[PDB]
Amino acid sequence: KTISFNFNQFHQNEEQLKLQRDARISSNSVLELTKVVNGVPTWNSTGRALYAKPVQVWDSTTGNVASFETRFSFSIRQPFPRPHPADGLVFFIAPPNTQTGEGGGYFGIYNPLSPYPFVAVEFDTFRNTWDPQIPHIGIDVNSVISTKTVPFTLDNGGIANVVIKYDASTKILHVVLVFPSLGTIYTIADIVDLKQVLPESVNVGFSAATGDPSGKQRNATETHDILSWSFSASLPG
Amino acid sequence: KTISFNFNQFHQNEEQLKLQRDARISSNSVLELTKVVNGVPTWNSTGRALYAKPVQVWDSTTGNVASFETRFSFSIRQPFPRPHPADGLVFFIAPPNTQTGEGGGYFGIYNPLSPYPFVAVEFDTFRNTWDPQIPHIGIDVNSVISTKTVPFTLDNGGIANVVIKYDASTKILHVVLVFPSLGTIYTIADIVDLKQVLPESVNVGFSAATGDPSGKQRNATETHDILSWSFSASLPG
Ligand SMILES: *[C@@H]1O[C@H](CO)[C@@H](O[C@@H]2O[C@H](CO)[C@@H](O)[C@H](O)[C@H]2NC(C)=O)[C@H](O[C@@H]2O[C@@H](C)[C@@H](O)[C@@H](O)[C@@H]2O)[C@H]1NC(C)=O
Ligand SMILES: *[C@@H]1O[C@H](CO)[C@@H](O[C@@H]2O[C@H](CO)[C@@H](O)[C@H](O)[C@H]2NC(C)=O)[C@H](O[C@@H]2O[C@@H](C)[C@@H](O)[C@@H](O)[C@@H]2O)[C@H]1NC(C)=O
Ligand SMILES: *[C@@H]1O[C@H](CO)[C@@H](O)[C@H](O[C@@H]2O[C@@H](C)[C@@H](O)[C@@H](O)[C@@H]2O)[C@H]1NC(C)=O
Ligand SMILES: *[C@@H]1O[C@H](CO)[C@@H](O)[C@H](O[C@@H]2O[C@@H](C)[C@@H](O)[C@@H](O)[C@@H]2O)[C@H]1NC(C)=O
Ligand SMILES: OC[C@H]1O[C@H](OC[C@H]2O[C@@H](O)[C@H](O)[C@@H](O)[C@@H]2O)[C@H](O)[C@@H](O)[C@H]1O
Ligand SMILES: OC[C@H]1O[C@H](OC[C@H]2O[C@@H](O)[C@H](O)[C@@H](O)[C@@H]2O)[C@H](O)[C@@H](O)[C@H]1O
Ligand SMILES: [Ca+2]
Ligand SMILES: [Ca+2]
Ligand SMILES: [Mn+2]
Ligand SMILES: [Mn+2]
Repeated sequence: KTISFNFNQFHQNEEQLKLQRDARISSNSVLELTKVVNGVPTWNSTGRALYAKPVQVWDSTTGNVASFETRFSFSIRQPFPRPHPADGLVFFIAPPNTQTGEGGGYFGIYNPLSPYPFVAVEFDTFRNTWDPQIPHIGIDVNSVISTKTVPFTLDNGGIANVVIKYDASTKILHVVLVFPSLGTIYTIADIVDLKQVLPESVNVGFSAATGDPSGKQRNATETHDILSWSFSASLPG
Repeated sequence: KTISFNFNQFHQNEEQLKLQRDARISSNSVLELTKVVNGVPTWNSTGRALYAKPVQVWDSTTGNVASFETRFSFSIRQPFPRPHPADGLVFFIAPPNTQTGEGGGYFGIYNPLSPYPFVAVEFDTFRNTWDPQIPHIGIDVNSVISTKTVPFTLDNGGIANVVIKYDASTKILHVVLVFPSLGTIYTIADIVDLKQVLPESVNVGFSAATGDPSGKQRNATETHDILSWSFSASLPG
């Protein structure tokens, strides 16, 4: 029961996507998760983008869980080096029809006053009390406190290619981050049992957030643009 | 406990390498695993390169197994498209002081008359009776019949960047293959328990092989050059 799709660019007001909060599609077709005005990224911003149709990751009847592969390119430009950019972006899987969560270090996927389960791969740029040095790739399950973490050096404003893959048979979720201009490769993997954390049908998308006002630092910001995206899932049941 | 090494290029008569059979270091500093004469790759060739000192992947005392990361660049040039190039190169871990094994589809690591255990990541270019379509990346444990396999399109004579990583905690062995000139990314991962297949101390290196004479095809050949190599392992024990 293979479901797939592929965006090589985002057309003005896509009918296939659900934009939430600050998330919007620029004129030259890039998906801007967080707010940016007159070419400058703003603080206190939060946006999500979900694929309109829900996907089935597992079937209670057969018991089978799906295997999927997703690839996307993103770009994070950090105009203000000091004191520290924030907060990063995540690719995530959550239950259908959920609301944007807390911003800042929560990327907009975690909501303390009404937590919903989720699996996410984060590209963290700000170091919270629970974070290892940044920037880092992290694998998150129901929490923003990563199970596994790996550090990476960002290519400011450059392009990044990400490949996230999940094998239902081995339950291995491996992610690859490549910065073509620098020729650097970062890899990370962990075991995650989707069947054990998520409902049969879920939503897949991105979420990002800039510096929280409580930090009292307007320079705590950056862009979180998604250039293209393809997803593919195969449920044998 | 940490051991590591890096090779930005290879020197003629490198003291920390162990060249075996056809393996030799070219003047312009590349490591040629298989024979190549007058700029042309020969058939019936087999060569290996091992890191001189042995590495400890696990400690029987504490029971701890090591985590390691290795990165290398290689290049495979296929001068003769038809009838078929052969056979490929592999990165491998084996017991200390082993002799080159059978050539051809065995890459020089498997010896039917005296099989020794080994873990290897293969870059297979010839399709044997036990192979899926080629070329393909495969994860091998004690056998040349891969546990997991993924197909990839080679960049003839181009450069390839490989990243192999192993987490002792999850027992996940993930490999990434990137062809910078084409911008393609191939990923594969599987669970391997080193402690269960290998001795406490091992040797790490490369091995490659060109077409076997029994195939009666001199065009069954290609180059197997390693351009650079870095290795790092950690044993909390
Ligand atoms: C917020 O980012 C601004 C641009 O990155 C910083 O301003 C720049 O600061 C440089 C030295 O830090 C200075 O040479 C530049 O001329 C100046 N450029 C701009 C766009 O004003 C700013 O730095 C601090 O605050 C500003 C207002 C100045 O007073 C600087 O001297 C300060 O270092 C950054 N502010 C923060 C939150 O640190
Ligand atoms: C082994 O590789 C050789 C070099 O690529 C092949 O020769 C080339 O074959 C082409 C077609 O296969 C032909 O257009 C080229 O002119 C030729 N190049 C030269 C001068 O060597 C060789 O091909 C065999 O020999 C040629 C003359 C034809 O009879 C082909 O049909 C033959 O396959 C390759 N031999 C094998 C075993 O495939
Ligand atoms: C962060 O964004 C929210 C939503 O756009 C704004 O309401 C915040 O503005 C501040 O709070 C509101 C209620 C209002 O009092 C306004 O004047 C405040 O500036 C904004 N936070 C900040 C501090 O910019
Ligand atoms: C393949 O290479 C090995 C070692 O490099 C040779 O020993 C093989 O055999 C030798 O060459 C053949 C032609 C024959 O003369 C034999 O007596 C030699 O031992 C070689 N095989 C081939 C076909 O080249
Ligand atoms: O300013 C950006 C930052 O603000 C929030 O947290 C501020 C943070 O400041 C640090 O210096 C302190 O150590 C820490 O305790 C405070 O929480 C926000 O949580 C963070 O994600 C980011 O927006
Ligand atoms: O030609 C190079 C090739 O030689 C051996 O395999 C030959 C192969 O020929 C096929 O036609 C048959 O179907 C198969 O049974 C034979 O094995 C060698 O084993 C292989 O790795 C490669 O070098
Ligand atoms: Ca953070
Ligand atoms: Ca083969
Ligand atoms: Mn984090
Ligand atoms: Mn194979």
